[PDB]
Amino acid sequence: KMEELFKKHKIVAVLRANSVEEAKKKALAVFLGGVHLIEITFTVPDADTVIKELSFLKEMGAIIGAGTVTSVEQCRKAVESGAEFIVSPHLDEEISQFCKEKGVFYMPGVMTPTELVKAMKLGHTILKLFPGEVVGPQFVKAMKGPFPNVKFVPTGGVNLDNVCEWFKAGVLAVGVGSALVKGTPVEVAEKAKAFVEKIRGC
Amino acid sequence: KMEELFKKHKIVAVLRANSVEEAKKKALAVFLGGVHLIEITFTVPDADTVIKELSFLKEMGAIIGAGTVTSVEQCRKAVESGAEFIVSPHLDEEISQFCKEKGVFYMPGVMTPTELVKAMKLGHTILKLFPGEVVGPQFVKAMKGPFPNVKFVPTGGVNLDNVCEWFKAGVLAVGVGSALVKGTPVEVAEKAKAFVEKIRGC
Amino acid sequence: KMEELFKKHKIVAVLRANSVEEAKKKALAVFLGGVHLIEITFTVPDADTVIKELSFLKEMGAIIGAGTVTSVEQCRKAVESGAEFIVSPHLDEEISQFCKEKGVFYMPGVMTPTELVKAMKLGHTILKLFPGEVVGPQFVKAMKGPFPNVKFVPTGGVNLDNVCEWFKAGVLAVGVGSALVKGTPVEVAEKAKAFVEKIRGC
Amino acid sequence: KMEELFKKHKIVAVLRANSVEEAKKKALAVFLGGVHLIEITFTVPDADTVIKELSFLKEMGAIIGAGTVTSVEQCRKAVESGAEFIVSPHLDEEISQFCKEKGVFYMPGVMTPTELVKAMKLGHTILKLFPGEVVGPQFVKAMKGPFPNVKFVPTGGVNLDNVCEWFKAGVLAVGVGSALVKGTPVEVAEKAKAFVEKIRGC
Repeated sequence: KMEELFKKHKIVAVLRANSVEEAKKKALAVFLGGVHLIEITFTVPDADTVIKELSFLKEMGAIIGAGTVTSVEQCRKAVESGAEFIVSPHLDEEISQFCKEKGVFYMPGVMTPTELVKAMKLGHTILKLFPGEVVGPQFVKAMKGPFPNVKFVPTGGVNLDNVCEWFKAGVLAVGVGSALVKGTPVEVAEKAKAFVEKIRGC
Repeated sequence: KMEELFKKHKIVAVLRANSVEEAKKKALAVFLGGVHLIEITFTVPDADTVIKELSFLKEMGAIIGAGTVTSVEQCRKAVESGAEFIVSPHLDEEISQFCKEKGVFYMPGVMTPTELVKAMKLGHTILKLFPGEVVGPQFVKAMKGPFPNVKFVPTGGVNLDNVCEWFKAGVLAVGVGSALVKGTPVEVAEKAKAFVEKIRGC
Repeated sequence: KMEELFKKHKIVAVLRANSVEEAKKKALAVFLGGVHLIEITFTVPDADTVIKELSFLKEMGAIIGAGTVTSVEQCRKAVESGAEFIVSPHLDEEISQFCKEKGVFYMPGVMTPTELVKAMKLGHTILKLFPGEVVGPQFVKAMKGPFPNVKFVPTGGVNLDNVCEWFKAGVLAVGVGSALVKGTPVEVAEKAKAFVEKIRGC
Repeated sequence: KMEELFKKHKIVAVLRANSVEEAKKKALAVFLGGVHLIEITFTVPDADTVIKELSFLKEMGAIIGAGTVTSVEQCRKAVESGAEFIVSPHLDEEISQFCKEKGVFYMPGVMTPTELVKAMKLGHTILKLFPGEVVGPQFVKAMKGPFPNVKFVPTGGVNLDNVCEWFKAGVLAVGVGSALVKGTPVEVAEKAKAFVEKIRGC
């Protein structure tokens, strides 16, 4: 199901913000603009509370998860507050195990073939590729040779000009942060619309 | 307090929509764009439910009321569901009385000097002027002579080109429907921003 | 049935005249030119007699009513003489009640949202909008928002150049006086033809 | 007699002012410039006193009345202080009744056919049309059809450029406020002269 949602929606908003209020307003902006997968990063103050207060959007079909999860303690709080998926920038064995026992989808970040293989050995085949702006579509195309059955969701630098190249390389979905989320609510809702159209357009 | 909120915010979104979902999305759009006074009209299907489901926005400082209230039964449902103010297109003695006993702010609509005077005799000095596009700023300026202490909130045709003329005529706030609310969520949030700036700009 | 006739014919001749003879000749002119709904106003001398003497045109499918009805005494005479519908420039509670008991269609005139609402509370949803030249199509479009289920028949200034705008605004039918009825019998019969064609043409 | 005075003089100065002294000086200015019908509005501070202190001008043929009368208490004070006629912006049943018992001419304001008819049912055939700038000569011409025996005295926006159009539409007299009364005493006396000449000129 987690796989199937990424496949269908193709875009996850990676939401960094300086306050609970800003984070909630941007999550609403993004949703109102057609982005259903919303990742509340743990760099948001009280990211816990934000996920809990957005829980009602689930009734409107939003899928609210947590990102920048770097300890099992953070993972527990996110899940306790209703996170439907966990994302980290790195591969965390302890978070992998906790999410396995808890029955919650975890997408670890990876940057190398060795990291990729370790993640596969922990049962993962959908991987966050981070930072995408460093490793690029080139990396995604290179992995298709030896690891035809791994799929990536790049985060980092994905924007309006390159989103289609990423999909050409073979990515499953993209995670979009500052290109989507930075600005005012109005600007964010609008940029949300543009990304959906640009993605549909390819 | 009701007076003071109109005075401070200067704009009320008059929200007509074909569904609960559309109405809620537009109310969020408008709020995200800086409009704090939100009038859910009773032409919205299940307008009751929409007001109740937006009740949480009150915690973010939104002021949610009901419009197009044409019977005391509708008035009761709106108040029961958390409406902070009641608006009608016409002057309704029965709704006036109910709102007086219930202690809820009622803004009846008026179009003539005789209607105005009847409303004043029922204790009202803040009046909806409807339809504003028929009677215009001219009407507001004409009323200043004989009725210096009446203040109007015009609804009907208020838009980006004429909003400043209305404020020049002496209105207390404006109620904006289709110029603000029509379109998609993204377009509405954006038009919301434009109205706030244009109003500040005068 | 009354609703359905307005809907089908779309035009009511509002017949003012200085004599019984002039009124009858103009009603025949109009009918001969394709206008089936004929409103004999009570400003016609012996308007009573005119309605009675046109009673035979009912056998040819004419629908003869009375207009400018301002008292229940006038209403009684019109109904007694065979009026199939009653029209007034204003909203009259006493005429509303009499027509309700008598089982005759009454179309009160209204000019404001408050008047409109009072008429609805008296059971009316088809309203004469008068004077149309003051309030315009703009008023009809403005009412669609809050009162989607009210339909108007404007009287006042409707002519060959604006009849289609009125229908664009959402009116149910139009009442046409001087643009149709003024002139000689021959000119009236001809103008009747032009209005039917112009209305069909939109 | 009240009718006959309006008919003869054709213009009533509608006098708004910020003080007793300003109001008296403007009433003298206007009279000195040929305007015999003077309406002291109740928005003038101590409008009561102004009417009483102008009582002597009655000996010079001035006709001093009261305007912007909105309660029976105000009506009583005006009559007690020598008002020869009462004007209101709206139709007031309570003021109608009081003026009927007291034997003083009352001219209610009306804006719609329904208001007009109610006023006629209360015994009035000379009506203030207010606000004239909203409803225009068009409204006066429209009323001639159904209500040939009603006569209007428009107040609101009447000026040097449009006064003759109003008389062309069929008005009985005009009520002129700011176009006549605003400015200094000298300017007012002069504008008074211009209106009389312009009216005579049509």
